[PDB]
Amino acid sequence: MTYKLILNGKTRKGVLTVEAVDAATAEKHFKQHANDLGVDGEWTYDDATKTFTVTE
Ligand SMILES: [Cl-]
Ligand SMILES: [Cl-]
Ligand SMILES: [Zn+2]
Ligand SMILES: [Zn+2]
Repeated sequence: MTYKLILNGKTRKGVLTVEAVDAATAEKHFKQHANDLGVDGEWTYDDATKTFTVTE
């Protein structure tokens, strides 16, 4: 499935997507991105849109 990431960092914002066999695979992918970009925050998921948000 294709999953989305909304970046709501204090300094750094965007929307990334990733196709992954399951949500856990996509989400580990997306956490790696927030980590490497220097965005650390609270995470929440919206099942109906397959969209994670990270809010710093
Ligand atoms: Cl797919
Ligand atoms: Cl990506
Ligand atoms: Zn897929
Ligand atoms: Zn990626």
